[PDB]
Amino acid sequence: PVERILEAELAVEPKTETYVEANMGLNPSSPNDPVTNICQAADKQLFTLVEWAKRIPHFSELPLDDQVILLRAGWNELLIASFSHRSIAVKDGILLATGLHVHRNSAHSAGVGAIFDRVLTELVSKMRDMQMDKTELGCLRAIVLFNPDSKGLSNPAEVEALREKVYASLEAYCKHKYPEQPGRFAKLLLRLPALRSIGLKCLEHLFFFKLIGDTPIDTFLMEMLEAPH
Amino acid sequence: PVERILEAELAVEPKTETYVEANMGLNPSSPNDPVTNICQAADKQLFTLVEWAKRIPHFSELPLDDQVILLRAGWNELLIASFSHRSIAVKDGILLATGLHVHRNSAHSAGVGAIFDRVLTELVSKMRDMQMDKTELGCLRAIVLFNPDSKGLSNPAEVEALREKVYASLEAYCKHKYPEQPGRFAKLLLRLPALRSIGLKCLEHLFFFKLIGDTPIDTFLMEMLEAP
Amino acid sequence: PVERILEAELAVEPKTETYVEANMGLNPSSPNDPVTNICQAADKQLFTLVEWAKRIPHFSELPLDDQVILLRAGWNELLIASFSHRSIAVKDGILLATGLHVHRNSAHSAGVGAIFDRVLTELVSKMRDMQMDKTELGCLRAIVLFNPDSKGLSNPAEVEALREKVYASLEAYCKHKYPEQPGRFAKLLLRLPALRSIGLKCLEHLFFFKLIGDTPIDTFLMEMLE
Amino acid sequence: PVERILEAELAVEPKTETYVEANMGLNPSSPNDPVTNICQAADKQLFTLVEWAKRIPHFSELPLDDQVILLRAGWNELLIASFSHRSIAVKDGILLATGLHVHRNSAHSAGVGAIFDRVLTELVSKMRDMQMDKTELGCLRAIVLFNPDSKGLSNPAEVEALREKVYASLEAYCKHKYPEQPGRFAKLLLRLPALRSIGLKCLEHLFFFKLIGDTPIDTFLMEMLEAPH
Repeated sequence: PVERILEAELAVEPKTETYVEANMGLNPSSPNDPVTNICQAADKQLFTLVEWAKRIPHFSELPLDDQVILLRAGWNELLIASFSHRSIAVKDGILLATGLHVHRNSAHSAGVGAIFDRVLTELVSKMRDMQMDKTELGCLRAIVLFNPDSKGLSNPAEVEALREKVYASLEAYCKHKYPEQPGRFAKLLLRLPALRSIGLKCLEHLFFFKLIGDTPIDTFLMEMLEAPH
Repeated sequence: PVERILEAELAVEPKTETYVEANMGLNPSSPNDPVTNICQAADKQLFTLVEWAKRIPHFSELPLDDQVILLRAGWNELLIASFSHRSIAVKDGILLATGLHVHRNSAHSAGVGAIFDRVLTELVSKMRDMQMDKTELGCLRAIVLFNPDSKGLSNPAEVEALREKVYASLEAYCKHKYPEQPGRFAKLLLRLPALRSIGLKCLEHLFFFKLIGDTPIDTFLMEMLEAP
Repeated sequence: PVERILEAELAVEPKTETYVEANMGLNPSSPNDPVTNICQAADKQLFTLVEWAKRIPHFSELPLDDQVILLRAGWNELLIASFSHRSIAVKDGILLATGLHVHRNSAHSAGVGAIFDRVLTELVSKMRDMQMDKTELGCLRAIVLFNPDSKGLSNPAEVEALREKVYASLEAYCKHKYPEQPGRFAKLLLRLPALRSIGLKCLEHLFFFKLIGDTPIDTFLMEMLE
Repeated sequence: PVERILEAELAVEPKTETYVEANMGLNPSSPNDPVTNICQAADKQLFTLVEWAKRIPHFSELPLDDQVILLRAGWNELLIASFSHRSIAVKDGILLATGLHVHRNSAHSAGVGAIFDRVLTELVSKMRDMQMDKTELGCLRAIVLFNPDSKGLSNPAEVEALREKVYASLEAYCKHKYPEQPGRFAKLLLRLPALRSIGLKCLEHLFFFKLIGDTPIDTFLMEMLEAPH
């Protein structure tokens, strides 16, 4: 339950060295080729997401096609929830997995300032105000993952049952850990609608593409444009 | 107090005649004019909605500017939650205030079939299976109304405080009305994201406008350039 | 005849009373019911667009259903081309047909300032810098009305021909009235792409609805909540 | 030189070895990991797009930033215009590499049959019936590239002037090649609105991506899920 979901969060997402461009990236790879480079980044990021989902109790016991369904259904929300929580530490933009700080101005220059500000006000500041811990973020994500509304599921009910085991545990965790905050559980769950709407706006705006591709592309462009004809 | 909110939903709880007048045709307004009809409603729904919110404990105690900003940020989801709960008594269809019925066939023909089915499977069907009652519906809508993420409001904190009062009361209501089902509170709260996304999709794809159909457009459009 | 299109332009022109009847209430308005008032305004504006198209040469000679198609296909861009040209008189906002002047920051109302800014820079500001007259505007609108790409048309070629006649007149006019601007014609035509994209944005953000509705609605709401 | 435009257009058009080889499968890359194909094909496309733009008179004499801006603002319409013109060769379809490609069925099963209809109807067919040659096409793309409305440009009027030079030459070209068609010039310019809207629709619905299908997506995820837990 709770302890295995918090271990899932901690397992794939940290290492004081990774937040300094892992696999050497900071000192390796060195941005040069456009689309392939960014496609590799996305691949790396999604995979981390999968390794995490696989550590969620019972996720792997589900039919393979359902696991795929759930992943296509919640990947964007799962991602935004992770970097939003990670960002409570700063009051500017957002911190990425590599510990890199994406400042507010970068996103307004990229043309996604409005959606970026929603992330900041509706998720980051809200998470900061209630000091949402990793156990709690982990549970919300597991809840998002087990989305029984996903289309094509061979057995929505089983997914619904997995969802309830997680939230029944989130509530027990909260009441036991923060008894002085009787409405905390509801509060955590009530950040889900915001995540839902911001999630959709990020897709229509190609938010993730710009986040990992805009720089690599500008660099390649300015490089090729000034290069010898 | 929510039976003053449930009374707010009962002080407008679609009577009897209103349903037999449209679910038959024994209503005036002569169904000859289309524009006149669809607009009579909406204005009526907007009216009921405002009276509803005014009955919500503490709503009127917020600054005026904050009240309208809350009503216009939530009118869409508030309306959707209502006709979804009301359609529980129908299969693969939706019931509006006047007893007007719209079947999923119309939605698909009009191009908004996917969203219409999300309402049926993510909202209606779910409300049906857990037998969500009117009190709980009243609390979810009030929670929706007290949206602290709303842009431009002068005091998000005050709004989220009123929001907490409502969900805390709802939780109490669930624990005592349905003690045998410990996860009912969370379940109710977990329908909210569906409501959020369905709402955005309904706005994006002009849900309501499209349900009207195109023939009523071509009709008086042909009328303007085919006068006599 | 480029004048027959310029005449249809002035007749249906936003007149005077049409602006004083709405930007006032000189028409049993004073405003009471919100949504109904908004639909009436729409109906009103839509109708004038229909009176205009009928005065455009040959439009009424096209099969009824195709006419409807062309109308549904272009109403959005026709209204925008209209208020954008009319907005040339003002300095930082868009002047509507109902006489109502909607400013920038005031319009933005934390909702649709982005596409509102596009109308100013891409359309309004451009029409001013080149000072396109009503005749040129009228022709551009006829060209937009006669859109041969409209889905469903029974006879595209015929609409295409109607379109050609119009821009052939517009080109002639331009070379005659602005002899020093060889490229004025193409410059007029190169505004249509912007018109196209803005038209689509104005549909996903209910630009019109909000533009002629947030006031009646905020009024209503304020009385109700009192 | 309107030739420097057409020459720029001809020196970038796909050969006959990329149309034949891919047609039967005489090309490398070995279709086994169709994750590389789209990225590599993307890199290739972006590369040749820049080469082409640099060959457009006066483009490089523009500010670096403005050069980047215009390319980012138009790459989309620029690509659509090329394949649409390339599709004149295929019977009621779109061309990409492998022999005669996509037809309405694929587009239909992919859920983008309607925008496919627009592409054939508003671009391909129209280009065919009036026989738009490669010189007119090059000029159209250049006009598109020199988009004065692009956001961020340091000096819009400069770009507007470069656009005027291009269309003035296109008009001269039309007058000479088709004297009997006085309205040809206007006709060519009037295809731009279609390009504009079709371009937006292709972006918003990710036309090409969907055309490839969602089975490769399910497969690539499946691969992640089957990775050593």
